[PDB]
Amino acid sequence: VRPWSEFRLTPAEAAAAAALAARCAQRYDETDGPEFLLDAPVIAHELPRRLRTFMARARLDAWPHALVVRGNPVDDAALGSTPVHWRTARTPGSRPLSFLLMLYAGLLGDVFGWATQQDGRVVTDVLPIKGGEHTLVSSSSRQELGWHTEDAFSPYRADYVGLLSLRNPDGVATTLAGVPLDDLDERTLDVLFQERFLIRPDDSHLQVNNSTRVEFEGIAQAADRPEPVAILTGHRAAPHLRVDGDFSAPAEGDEEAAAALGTLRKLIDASLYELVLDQGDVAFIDNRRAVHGRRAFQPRYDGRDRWLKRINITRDLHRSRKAWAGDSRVLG
Ligand SMILES: N=C(N)NCC[C@H](O)[C@H](N)C(=O)O
Ligand SMILES: NC(=[NH2+])NCCC[C@H](N)C(=O)O
Ligand SMILES: [Fe+2]
Repeated sequence: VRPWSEFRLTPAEAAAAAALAARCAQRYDETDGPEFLLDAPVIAHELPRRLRTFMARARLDAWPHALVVRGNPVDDAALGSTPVHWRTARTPGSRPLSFLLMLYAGLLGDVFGWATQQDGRVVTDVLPIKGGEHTLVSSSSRQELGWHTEDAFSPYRADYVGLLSLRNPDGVATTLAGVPLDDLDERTLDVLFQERFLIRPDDSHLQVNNSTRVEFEGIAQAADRPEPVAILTGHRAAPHLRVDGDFSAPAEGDEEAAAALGTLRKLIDASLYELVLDQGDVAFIDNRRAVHGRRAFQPRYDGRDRWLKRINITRDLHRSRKAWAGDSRVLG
């Protein structure tokens, strides 16, 4: 038994999916281009039927923290070395796999990026950056990436975060936890449902973590003057979750809120579990049901470091209309 839902491709299914992604990579200039963004969800209809059935059904299940698809082939020789920075990470060897991620994602929802993260790319990169080992972003290594709701600070945060493992030779675990409903007392639960918490943008939205405009103003506003929000929403018997283990704080001087958040931190720490994304595995983490992070690891810096492609997915792009930054697919 697992807290996520898992699908394993047969070799024939995996080869068919790879061939579809390869054909897309031949026919379109880039994954993030307007043309492929529009076409991917319809092209995805040509993926193996058993996979389409899994994605359609598993998304509607009440319980999973993630949907995990195993068994996509990745040839390290074709892939080439792990890039030294996300800027240079759109390598030809990784290009078909980026298209593949986009196709799988298009079965689940509308993909988007952030003006203030990796130059507004929709398909982004997770890899260790030398000098960045002890940061709070996904290019860390030696310091554990603490558990978080992705883009907790924002009302426009993803419903699902997709991760495709290009390589992970040493088996470094992603971490996950759901709401600790078996342990939260009613009074604590009640407080977590009230708008008594602060949650600021994480460091990935800082200018220092993009390349050499206006959307950074909103990040500054969210950091300097966060509005109180709830941590839990929806059904008390199955809440949705919005929290950042580093950055969540109580509203100013609200000691009851503080106690509830402290209790939540302890209970999530105690229930955190591991999911290892081996080479070729894809996970779609349910960003309303679960927090996620990544274990500490010693980076290699020898060309074979752990490397993921990543994508944000919303069920409804129109929900973020306000934040459409001169187009609907890059937000700020
Ligand atoms: N480290 C914490 N607690 N939160 C922010 C980390 C996020 O995963 C961020 N989007 C990143 O990619 O670095
Ligand atoms: N949304 C679009 N305009 N799609 C068509 C773009 C052309 C692309 N090379 C193709 O194979 O179709
Ligand atoms: Fe994350």
